Amino acid sequence: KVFIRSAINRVHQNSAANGGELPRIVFPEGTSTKVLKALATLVEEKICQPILLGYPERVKEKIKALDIPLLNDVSIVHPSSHPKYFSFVEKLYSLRQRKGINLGRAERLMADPNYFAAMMVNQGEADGMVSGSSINYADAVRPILQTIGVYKEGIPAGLNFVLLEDKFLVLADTTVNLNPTAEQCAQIALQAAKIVEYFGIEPRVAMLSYSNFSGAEGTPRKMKKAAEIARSLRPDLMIEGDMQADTAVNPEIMERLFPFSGLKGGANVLVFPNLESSNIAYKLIQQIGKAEVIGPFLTGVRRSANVLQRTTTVDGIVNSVVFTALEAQYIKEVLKS
Amino acid sequence: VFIRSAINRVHQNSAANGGELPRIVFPEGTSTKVLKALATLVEEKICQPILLGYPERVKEKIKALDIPLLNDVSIVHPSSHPKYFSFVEKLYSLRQRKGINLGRAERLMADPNYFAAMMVNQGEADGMVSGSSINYADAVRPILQTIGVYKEGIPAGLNFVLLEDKFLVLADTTVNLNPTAEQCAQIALQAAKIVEYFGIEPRVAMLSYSNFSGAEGTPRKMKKAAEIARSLRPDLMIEGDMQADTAVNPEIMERLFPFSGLKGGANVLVFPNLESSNIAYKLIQQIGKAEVIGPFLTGVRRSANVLQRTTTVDGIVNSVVFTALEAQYIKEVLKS
Amino acid sequence: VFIRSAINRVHQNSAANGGELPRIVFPEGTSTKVLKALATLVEEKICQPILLGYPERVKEKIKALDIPLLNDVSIVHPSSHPKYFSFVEKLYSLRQRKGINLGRAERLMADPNYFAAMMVNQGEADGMVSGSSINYADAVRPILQTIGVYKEGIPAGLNFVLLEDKFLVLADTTVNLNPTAEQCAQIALQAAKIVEYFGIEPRVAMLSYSNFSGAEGTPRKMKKAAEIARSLRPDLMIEGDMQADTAVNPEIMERLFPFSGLKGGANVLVFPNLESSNIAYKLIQQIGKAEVIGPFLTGVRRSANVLQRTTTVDGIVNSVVFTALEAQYIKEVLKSRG
Amino acid sequence: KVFIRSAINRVHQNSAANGGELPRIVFPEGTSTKVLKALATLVEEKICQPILLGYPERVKEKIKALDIPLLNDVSIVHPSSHPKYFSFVEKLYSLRQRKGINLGRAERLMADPNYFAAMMVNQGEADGMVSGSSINYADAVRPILQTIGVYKEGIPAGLNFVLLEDKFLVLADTTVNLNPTAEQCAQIALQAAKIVEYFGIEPRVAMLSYSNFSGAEGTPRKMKKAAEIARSLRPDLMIEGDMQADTAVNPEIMERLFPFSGLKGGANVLVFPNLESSNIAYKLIQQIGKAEVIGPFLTGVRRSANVLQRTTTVDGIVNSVVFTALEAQYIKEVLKS
Amino acid sequence: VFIRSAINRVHQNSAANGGELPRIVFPEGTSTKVLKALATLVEEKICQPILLGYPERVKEKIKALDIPLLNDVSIVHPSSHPKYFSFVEKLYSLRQRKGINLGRAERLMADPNYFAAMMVNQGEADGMVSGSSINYADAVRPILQTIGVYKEGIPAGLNFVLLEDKFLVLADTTVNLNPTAEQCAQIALQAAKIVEYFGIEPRVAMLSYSNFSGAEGTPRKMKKAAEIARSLRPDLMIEGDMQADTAVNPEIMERLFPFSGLKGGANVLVFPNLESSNIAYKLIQQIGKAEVIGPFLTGVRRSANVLQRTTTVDGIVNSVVFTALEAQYIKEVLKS
Amino acid sequence: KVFIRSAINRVHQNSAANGGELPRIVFPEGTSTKVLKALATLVEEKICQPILLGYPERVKEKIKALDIPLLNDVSIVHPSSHPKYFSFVEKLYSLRQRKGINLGRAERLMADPNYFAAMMVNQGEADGMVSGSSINYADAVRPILQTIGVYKEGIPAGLNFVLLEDKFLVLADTTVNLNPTAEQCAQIALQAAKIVEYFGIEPRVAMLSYSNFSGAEGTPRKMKKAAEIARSLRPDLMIEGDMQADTAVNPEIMERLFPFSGLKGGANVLVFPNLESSNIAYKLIQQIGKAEVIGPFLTGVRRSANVLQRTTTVDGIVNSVVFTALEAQYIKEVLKS
Ligand SMILES: [Cl-]
Ligand SMILES: [Cl-]
Ligand SMILES: [Cl-]
Ligand SMILES: [Cl-]
Ligand SMILES: [Cl-]
Ligand SMILES: [Cl-]
Repeated sequence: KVFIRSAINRVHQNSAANGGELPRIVFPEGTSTKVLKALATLVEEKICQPILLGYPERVKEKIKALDIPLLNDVSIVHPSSHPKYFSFVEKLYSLRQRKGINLGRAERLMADPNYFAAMMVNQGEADGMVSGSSINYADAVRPILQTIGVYKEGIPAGLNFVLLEDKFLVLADTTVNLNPTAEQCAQIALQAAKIVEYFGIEPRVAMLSYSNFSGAEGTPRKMKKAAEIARSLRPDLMIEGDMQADTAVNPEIMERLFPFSGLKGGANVLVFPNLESSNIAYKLIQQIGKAEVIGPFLTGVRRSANVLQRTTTVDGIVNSVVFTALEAQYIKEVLKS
Repeated sequence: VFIRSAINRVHQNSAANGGELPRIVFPEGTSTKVLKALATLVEEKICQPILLGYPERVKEKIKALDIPLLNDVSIVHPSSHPKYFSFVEKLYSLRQRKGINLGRAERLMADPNYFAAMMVNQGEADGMVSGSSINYADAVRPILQTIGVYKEGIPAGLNFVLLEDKFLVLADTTVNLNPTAEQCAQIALQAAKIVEYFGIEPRVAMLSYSNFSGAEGTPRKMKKAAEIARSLRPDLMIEGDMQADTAVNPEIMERLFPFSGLKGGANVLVFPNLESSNIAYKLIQQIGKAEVIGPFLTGVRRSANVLQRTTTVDGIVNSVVFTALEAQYIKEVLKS
Repeated sequence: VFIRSAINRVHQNSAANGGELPRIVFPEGTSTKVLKALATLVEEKICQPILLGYPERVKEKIKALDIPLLNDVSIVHPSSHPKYFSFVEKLYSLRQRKGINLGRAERLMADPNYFAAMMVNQGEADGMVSGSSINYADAVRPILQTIGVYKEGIPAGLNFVLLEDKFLVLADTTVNLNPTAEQCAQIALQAAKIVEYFGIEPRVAMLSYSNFSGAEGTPRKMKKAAEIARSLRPDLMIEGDMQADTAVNPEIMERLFPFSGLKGGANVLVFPNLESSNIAYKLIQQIGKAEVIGPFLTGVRRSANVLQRTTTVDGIVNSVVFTALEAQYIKEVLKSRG
Repeated sequence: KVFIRSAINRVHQNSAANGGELPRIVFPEGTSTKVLKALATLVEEKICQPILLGYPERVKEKIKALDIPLLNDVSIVHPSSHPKYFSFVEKLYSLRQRKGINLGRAERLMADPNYFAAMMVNQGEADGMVSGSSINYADAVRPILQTIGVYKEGIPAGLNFVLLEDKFLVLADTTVNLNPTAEQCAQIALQAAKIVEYFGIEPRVAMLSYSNFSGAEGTPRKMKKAAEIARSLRPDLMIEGDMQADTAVNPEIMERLFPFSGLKGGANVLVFPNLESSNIAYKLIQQIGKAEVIGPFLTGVRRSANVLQRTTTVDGIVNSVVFTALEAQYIKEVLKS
Repeated sequence: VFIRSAINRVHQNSAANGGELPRIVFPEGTSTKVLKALATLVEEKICQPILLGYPERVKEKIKALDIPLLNDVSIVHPSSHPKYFSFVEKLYSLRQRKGINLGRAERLMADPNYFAAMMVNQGEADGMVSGSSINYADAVRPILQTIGVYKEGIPAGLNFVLLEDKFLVLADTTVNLNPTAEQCAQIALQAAKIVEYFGIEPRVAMLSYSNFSGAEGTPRKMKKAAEIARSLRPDLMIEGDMQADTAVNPEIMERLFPFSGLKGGANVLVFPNLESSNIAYKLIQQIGKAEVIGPFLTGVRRSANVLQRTTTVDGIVNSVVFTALEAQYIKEVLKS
Repeated sequence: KVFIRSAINRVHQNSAANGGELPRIVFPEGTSTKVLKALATLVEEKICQPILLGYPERVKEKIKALDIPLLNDVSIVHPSSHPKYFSFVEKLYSLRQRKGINLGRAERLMADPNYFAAMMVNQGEADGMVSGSSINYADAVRPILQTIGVYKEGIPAGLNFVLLEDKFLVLADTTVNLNPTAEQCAQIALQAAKIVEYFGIEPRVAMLSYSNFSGAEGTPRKMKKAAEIARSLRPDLMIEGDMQADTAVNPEIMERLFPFSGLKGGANVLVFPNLESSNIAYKLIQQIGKAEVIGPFLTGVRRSANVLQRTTTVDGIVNSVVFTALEAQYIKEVLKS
C-alpha cells in the first residue's frame, strides 16, 4: 500500500534529477494480456517508457481488443526488422559460438523477443526489461544470464519483499540456485543487504535452517558457515545462523531462547538453504499469509532485468515494473560514475 | 472454532466411555509454559495430566506461578515409581544389542522423556506431550526408540494451517531431512487419513520449486511420489510436482495446468525436504496471520507429540487438545 | 553399386504397393543441399518429398537455384496446416508433465522439426530427413520426444562402411555417450537385424582397446555385452572384448585368439562409447577410401533419420534412399499390426 | 614408402655426422622370427647395431634355422650371465623396494629380457630398445616405464602416423592412458607437435570429441580445456577444440561451419579424448583405410624405447626400428650439448 | 616392576612440590571395581580420590563391601556442589552454538561424567578416571566436549604392552575409526612424546597387512603416514608400511627388508584403523602372557582417561597410577 | 607341543588305513633353504612324499650344500621338461584365455613352479602343495586361486591356530579378503567351524569388532549381521557378535557384562572384520604372546594348497606341512565318495 507508492515517488525524484527522463523498459511479450493491462496503469503514472516486442500489427490489434486507448503510442519493435538485428546476431554468436550455437541458431535465438530484449538492454538500447509472464522461469532467465551476465563476484539470485505492518522482509534466493554453498549464501545475503540499505533500512540477516544453532552436519553447518563468511565480509551488519525461521523473525523468541545471538530486533533479511524452501515459502505466504509479496527480482546481474513468476497477477506485474524502473535508474547512475 | 470443535469431540468420546479422560504424561513437570497451559486445559476437562519430576519441585513451581487448579494433579518421580524397575528391564531388553547396558538403561529410564515414552508404551498412560524445553531431536528419540513406528509407517511431523473456510495440512515438518519418493508417498497417506478423520476429503500436492517439469532431483522425486501415492490410494486427488501457489490456488491450477488431476486446491501439502517444511510452517505461523497448530508426530504406534521449542502457552494448549483426540482414537483401536 | 541395389528395392517395394512412393517430409525446406539432393532423387522415383517452410520462401529458393524438377513438390507451412492445432494438442499432452506449457507446445509445433516428427507420428508422412542445418541433438530431440523408441529398443546411430566386397556396420555413432553392457547388446541386436534385412549374416564384435582381457572398465563391459547378446541371439556369432583389427581381420583372430567364436571377420562393430564411434566413422569417411553412408537412427518406432551436420549433397542422396527403404518397411509393420 | 626412405636417409645423415657410429638397439625377443627377419634388412641398411637378448645358444640356433647369414656376428647377450647383471638387480631393487618387490623378485624381473633391455638403455649400455612383438602392450611397456621413466612434465603416450598423399597425420595417445585429463591431453599434444616439428612441418592441433565447439560437460568440456591449456603453453601454435574428426581434418568443413576457429588448413595432429577412441581409430584406419599407418611409437619417456603392437608385421618392425634409431640419435645429440 | 617405578615417580614428583597429591575425580562413585581399586591406591599414596554421587549412597556401598580405607576419601554430589551453576554457565558457553540450550546444559552437568570433566577443566581437580560402568563413547564424549584437544592434537587411545625387557606402545586403540595418513602421523608423534617421557628412544612402525608394497588403500596410507611423520620428527626412526611381525622383530626386518630405516625393532605401533588396534591390545591382554595397561587418552588439554568397560580391579589400579603421572606432568606445563 | 604330535599321529592313522600311502605334496621352491631343512625333519616323520620343483641339478646341488642326506631320493620335477607340460599349458590357457592370457603367456606361467604345482594338484598328479616361503602372499596365492579355485559358495580365507594350554583358538580371515561383507564373514565362520569340528571340538564363534553389541553403522552393524546370517546357516552353533575381542575369548566378561549373549564358555573361532585386524593380530600374538601360532592355512579351495607366510621359520614350515598332509588326506577321501 504505502511501500509501493513510496517507490513510485522515488522514481519521480530520480527522474526529476535527470531532466525528466524515464527509464526505457522493454517487454518481450508484447501480446501478453496481463502485461498490457499492467502497462495501462503504469503509463498514467510516468514510471517508464515501455517498449513492446512483437509484430506491430499483432500488438496494436491486441491493444484495441482489450480496449486500452492509453497505449496507442507506445514504442513497438519487431526483432527481425530492427536495424540492429544483424549486429545483435553477430554479438550473440560471438558470445556462444564455443557453447554449441551455430550462426543459424544465433539468428533464430536473436529473433526470439527474450534474447532481443536482453541484447537491447546489454547494448544500451533499453535501460531494463521485464519478461516471463507467459513462460517458465528457466526459459525466461537463460537469455538474461547468457547475454547480460552477472557482475563481478556476484551471483544471480531471485529476491522477494514481504510487506508487513510497519516493516518489510526480504527473502532470497527464491528462483535461481537449487542448493547454494555456504559461500553462495553469504554472497546472496550481501546482495540482499545492499538492497535493504538502499531503502534506508538496517539489514539484519538470518541464515535459515531447520535447526537452532546446532551446527550439525548438512544445512545447519552450512548456514552457520554462511553467517561467518558474511560477517567477515560485512563486519558492520547483524548476521546470524544457523537458526529456524520463527527464531529469525520474532525478536522475543530469539532473546528468550538464544540470548547469545548477535541478531537483535528480528531479521529483515532471510537467506534460505535451498530452492525448495525459498520457493515454497514466498509462494505460500503470498497465497495464504495475507501479506503482499512482490517479486521475485533478479539480483546479481550487470543490468536491470527481472523475470516475473509465471503465476503473477496483473498487480504483481505492476509492482515488478515499478521496482525494475528503480533498478534501471540506479544502475544507470553507477555506470555514469 | 476448529479448536472448539476438537474440544467437543474429546468430550463426546469420553461420554461414550464412562466419562474417562485420556491420561497425558508431561515429562517437563516444572516447565512454566506447560504448567500455565495445563491451567487452561483442566478447566476444559481435556485430559488427566501426569507430571514427571520431583514432587516438591513441581508443587513449589505450581505455587510460584499461582495456579491453584493444579493442586490435585498427579505427579510421578521416575526413579521412585513402582514400575521403574520393570521399565528399566523393558528398555534394556529392547536396546541391549543397540549399545545399551543395564546400568545405562537405568539412567535413561530416570529421564522423564524415556519414562514418559515407556509409560505410554506399556499402557500406563494414554499419551504424552514433551519437547517444550529441549530441541526436537532430543525429545523425539526416546519416543522412536521406545514406542516405534507402526508397520510400513514413517515418523513425520504434521501441522494444521487454520484459514477461514478451511485447514491446510503440512508434512513432514520435523523428522526426515530428505525423504525419498517412497517416503513422501507414505507421508501423504498418513496425512490424508488424518484429514479424513475430520470429515474432509483430502487433496494432495507434492510440492517442489517446479510446475510439472519432472526434471532430475526434487521435481522428478515429487512427481514419482504423487504416482506412488496415486497407486496406493486410487480414490484420492494426488498430484505433483508443482509449486506451492499452484497447489493451493484452484484458479491458478485450472488456468495453467488444466490436465492436472487436482481440482479445488490442495489441503494436504507434502514437502520435498525438511528445510522447506520446517521454514514454511514457521513463517506462516509468525507472519501469515493464520493459526498454525502442531507439529504432531504421525506414524508412531501410540500417541506421542513433541512440541516445538518455540511454542507459546496457547500453542501447548492447542497441541494437548489434539493429543487427547489422538489418545482416544488409538485407545479404541487397541481394544479390538 | 550398393546404393543402386537399394534404389531397385525401393522400386520393388513400390511395385506391389500400387506404385505408391513413401512420403518423406524435410523440415529444412530452403536448405540448398537438401534441394539439390531432391533433384537427383526425384529422377529416381525414390520418394514423394514434402518440404516445410513458407511456400514463397521455398519457391524462391528453388527458382534461385534453378531446379525445375522441384516446382511441383508439396510445400507445407506448419502454422498454416489444417492439423496444426490438433498437432499442438498431442505434443502438449505428450510433454505437459515434462515442463512444456500450451504456449510452448504451440511454438515447438511451429518449428518444422517438431511438425515433421508429428506428421510422421500421425501417418501424414511415412518418414522424415532432417539435420543438414542444425546440430544432431537439436535435430534428434523432437524425433525422440514425439515418435519415441519401440519396446526394448534403444535409439542409436548406425553407419555403413562400403568396401570392395563387403560392408561393415558401425554403431552407436550418434546417441549414447557411454552405453551400458545391456545397451551395447541391444545396439548389436538392432544393427544385426539391419544386416539381415540385406541378406547378409551378421557377425558382431564388441570393440575395446583390449584383446580378451575382461579387465575392469570397458574390457569387462564389452565382454559382458557380447555374453548378453549371445544369450538373446544364440544363432549369431558375437564376440568381445577385442581390438578393432582383431575384429575385422579374420587372419589376426585365427592366429592370436583361435578360441574365439568369431570367424571370417566381423561385419557389425559395436562401440564402447560415443567418442570412439563418432570419431571412427568420421575419420574413415575423410581419410579412408571407402564410402560411408549414414548415420541412420535405429530403434525408433517410425522412420526418421538425422543427417550429420557435416554432410554433402551425395550424403543426403544416400540417406534419403535408405530412409525410403526404412519407411516402406515400417509401413508394412504398421499395416500388419493395423 | 617415400616417408620411410626419408627417415632412413636421416639416420644416415646423423650417423655420417658422428664418425659413422650407429645407435645400439637391444631386442629382448632374441628368437622372435619376425624380429630376426626384419633385422636382416636393418643391418644391410646400416640402421642400428642390434643386440639380441637370449640364450646365445638358441639365438644362433634360431638364426641358422631361418638361414639369415647376415646376422651371425650381431651381438647376443644373456641377461643372467652379463657382467652388469647383479649391479642391474640392485638398481631395480632400490627403485621398487617400497613398491612390493623383494630382492629375489628383482632378481627374477632383471632376468627377464624386457627388464634387462630397459636397464641397459637407462644406464647407457644401449641407446634404445624395441620390444613387444610376442607379448601384449601393457606387459611390454611396464618395464620401460618402471626403469626408464618419463622426462620432467612428460606423459607416456603412444603416437601413430597416417601417411597420406601430400602429408601425414599423427594420432595420440593410441596406447597408454585410458582417460587423460585436460592437462594430460595438453601435454600429449605438445609431445606430438615437437615430433611433427622434427620433420619440418607446422603442427596444427585438433582436440577431438563427438562435439563441434559445444564445451558441454564431459569430454566436450575436457577437449575445449585441453586446447586452452596447450595454447597457453605454445602461443605460437594453431591448437583448437572441441571438434569432431571430419571437422578437424577437412579445412573446408571447418571454414564453412566454424569460421571463428583458430585452426586453418586442416589439423595434422589429432589428440583423442580416451583410449577407446584412439586405439580403435588407428586400427580401423590401418585395416579398412587404404593409407599406411605406422607405429605406435612411445613418446614422453626419458630414453629411446618403443613397444611394437603385438599385431605388427615384419615391415612394421622395420619401420619401428628406424624411428627408434632416429629417436636414439636425437636424444644422443641432446645429451652432447 | 614398570608399575613400581611409575609409583615411585609419583611420590618423587609431589615430594618436589610440597607433598601434594593430585586430585583424581571418579564419576562412578558406587562402582564396585573402582572402590576396591581405590583401597589399594589409598595405601600407595598415589592421589586424592574424589568420588561423585549421593554421599550416603556412596558411604553405604563402601562399608557394605567392607572397604575400610575409603572412610576419609572426599565425596561430592554434582547438583549440590557450590560451583555447579558456574559449571553450568561454562558448558552452555562452550556448546551454545553446538545445539545445547541452558536447560540441557543443566541436566548434563548433573551427570557425573560432565561434572567430573568440568572440575578438571576448571582446575578443581587435576584429572579424572571414568568408564568402568559405561561404554567408551558415552564416557569419552563429555571429556572431549568439555576439556577438548590441544592445538594440532588428535584424541587417541594408547596402551602399553609390558614385555620382559621392553614395552611396546599401541595407538590409537579407542578413538578414530579410520585415521588418515595425516592423523596416523599425529598419533605417532603423540605416542613418541609419551615414550620419550620414560627415557626410551621411540621407534615407530606404521602397521599394515602389507610389507612395503605401498599399494592403494591402507598400504599407501601407512607408507604416506610414515613420510609425514618423518617430515615432522627427522630425528626419529619411523617406517612403513609393514606387517606386525616385521615391525617388532628386528631380525625379520634386517633379513627381508634391509633398506628399512627402522632397526632394533619398533616400540611404537600405529594402527591403520580401529578394528586392528582395538582387537590387538585386547587379544594380547587375554591370551598373551604380558601385562597390558590402558587405554590412556592422549591429545587432550588436561588429564582424563577412560577405563575400558572390560577392565579388572588391577587394570583400574594401573590406570590410576599413570593418570596421576599425566596429571602431575600437565600441571607443571600449565604453571609456565 | 601335544597338538602337533596329535596331528602327526592322525596322519599315520590315515596312511595305515590306506595301504601306508603318504600324500604327495609339491613344493615349488625346490632350492629354498628353509623348505629343505623343514623337509629333513618331515621325511623321518612319515608325513608325506615331497615333490620338489626346479632344475634337478640345481636342487641336488643345494641339498648337498646344506648336507641333508635324507633328501637324496626325493622326487624332483622340472616343469617345462615334464611330460604333462603341454597338456597343462593347454588347460591353463583354456582357463584364462578370456582374462588376458595368450597361449605364449600360458607357457611362461606354466613354467613357473607355483603355477605348475597348482596344476599338478588340480589334475591329481599330486595331493597338495606348500608354497610361498620365498615370495609375497598375493604372488603365491594367485596361481592357486586361478587354477584350483574355490568350492561352491566357498570363499578363500586364511586361518591360523593359536595353541593355548587348555585350548586352541582359530583366527580368520588372516590373509585374503581386505574387507569382507557380512555374507563373506558368515561364510568365513562356517569354514573355520568345520575345521574345528574336524578336531572333535565344539566351535563357538565370535564376530569381532571394536564395539560391544552396539550394531552401529559400519563395522559394528556388519559383524552383528554376520552373526545373524551364520546362525541361520548353522542353527546348532553358538555364534555371536558384534563384540570386542576380550569379550569374545573371556567367558566371565561375557557372562558379567552381556548375559543375554548366545555365546557361553568363550569363543574358540574369531572371525575378523577386515584384513588389517586379522593379519596384525595373529602376527602380534605369534611374536609377543607366549603361545604357538600355526598357519596360515588356505580355506575355501577345492584342493589342498597352503601358502606359508613370507616371515615363516623352519618350524613354521614343518607345522604347515603336517596340517597340509592331513588336509590332503581328508580331501582325497571325499573325492573317492
Ligand atoms: Cl517456473
Ligand atoms: Cl529443535
Ligand atoms: Cl553435431
Ligand atoms: Cl595389447
Ligand atoms: Cl566400549
Ligand atoms: Cl606378504
